[PDB]
Amino acid sequence: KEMPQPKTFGELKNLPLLNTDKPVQALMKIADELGEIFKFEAPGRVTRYLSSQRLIKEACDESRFDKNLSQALKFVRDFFGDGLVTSWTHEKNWKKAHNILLPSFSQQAMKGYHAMMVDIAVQLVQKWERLNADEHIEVPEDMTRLTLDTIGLCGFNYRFNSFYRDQPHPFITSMVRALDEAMNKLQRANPDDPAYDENKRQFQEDIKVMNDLVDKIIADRKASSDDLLTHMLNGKDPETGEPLDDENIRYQIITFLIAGHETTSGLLSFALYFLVKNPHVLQKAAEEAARVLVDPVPSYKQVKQLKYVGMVLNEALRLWPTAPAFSLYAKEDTVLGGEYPLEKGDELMVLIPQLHRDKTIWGDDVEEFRPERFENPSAIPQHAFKPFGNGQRACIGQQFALHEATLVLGMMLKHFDFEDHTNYELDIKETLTLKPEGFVVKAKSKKIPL
Ligand code: HEM
Ligand SMILES: COc1ccc2nc(SCc3ncc(C)c(OC)c3C)[nH]c2c1
Repeated sequence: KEMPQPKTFGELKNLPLLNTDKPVQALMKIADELGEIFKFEAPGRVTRYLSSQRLIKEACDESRFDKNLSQALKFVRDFFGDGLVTSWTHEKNWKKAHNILLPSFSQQAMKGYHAMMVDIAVQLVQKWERLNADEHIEVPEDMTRLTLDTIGLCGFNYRFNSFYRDQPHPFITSMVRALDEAMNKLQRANPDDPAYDENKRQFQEDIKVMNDLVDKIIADRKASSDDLLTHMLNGKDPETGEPLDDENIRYQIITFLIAGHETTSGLLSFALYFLVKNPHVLQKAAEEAARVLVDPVPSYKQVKQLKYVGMVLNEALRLWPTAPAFSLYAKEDTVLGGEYPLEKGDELMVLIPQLHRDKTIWGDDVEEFRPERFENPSAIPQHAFKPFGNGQRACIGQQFALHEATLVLGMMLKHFDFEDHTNYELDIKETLTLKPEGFVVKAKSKKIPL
């Protein structure tokens, strides 16, 4: 078959279609019009957008396709380096860091992180317990305070103290602006035009703010734990026996500070959004939290018991996966779906929110929020649900994210009743990652002691 392709702009091919603040949402509307696969061309490059489980299940065969750096990831690599997110599977520092840092996500490590996650969660709850009755909550802003602080503490034994700040933390502000710039660069035909000189200076300034904080964290540890930073500094790869060098360490710290909170803030924000928009689901979730979290602070085992909360989080990741794309390349010539021949090196993009709206998998109710879809993972076809990527390049933090989000959402639902007081209209801000923008609620304390 000849694959469909959205509208073109002469020598610019499809590139001007990314001239939007909301490119993933634009691509989804394209996929709506064109179907399970379309070509996307730009000067000097081509990729193919996949949206069906039918095709994506083939793309997830690691014998045929390896992780690719998308254009977006290539631009992020300017500050993520060859850390785990942005390294090719075949670069020595991928498997070496993977082997050295994977012990930081063992169940043993997770049990040990639990107390420090509670420390941040309690801070969130006390903030909300302390608001006057006229006040409201800025949801993605507070979920970023929580999630940044959690990775800072658990990962690095470092306190960002975001709840002691009325503006976002400076690290956040620079992070957002760096991700924004990377996103905006996707549409630039002439990236070296002098009209982009200020963007470039701004980008280098934001990358410096981030690296200055890495330096503080590294200096704090040298002056001072068994955590992610301990493994980075002292850990030895069993295969090669070497430790990470200093350059890679720095890339890994910035990688983990960003990738280990931004998307979890998004998830928590979407989940609360869907709960306030779906009162019967909120009741059921709140019923579980009340039944399970019987102690003044949750235990590790209790968070593991919050099954339905877990399902709410998975359903929120189904509709709005917060890292909404990943990319693959063909390891050899191969044919996709019996219909689309690919050559070695051809690029694919998995459009995750559109995969997760495949009516052949989920049914016709795909836009509805129904956590019960997730009651039994065996009843879901292979590769239908991919918010955490695929295979040996899958998200290393998945359990850390989901434990944190399940603990915090559980406490939220135990401690407060929530009101969508403004009848908020979903507005999804894109910074490569996805988050509701301007989402606000009021929270009425149930007055249960902490
Ligand atoms: C809901 C939250 C999260 C989502 C939706 C998310 C999603 C993803 C996805 C889609 C990938 C694959 C990227 C690709 O194939 O190019 C990825 C990889 C990665 N994630 Fe996550 N993630 C989350 C949370 C976390 C957290 C909390 C951490 C750290 C504690 C983390 C660390 C990483 C790392 C290091 C990789 C690269 C792994 C490798 O290739 O070796 N993520 N994640
Ligand atoms: C058109 O090209 C695009 C557009 C938006 C996109 N958003 C993404 S999200 C890709 C991604 N995945 C995983 C992690 C861990 C990560 O760092 C937090 C990022 C940026 N990729 C895109 C590619």
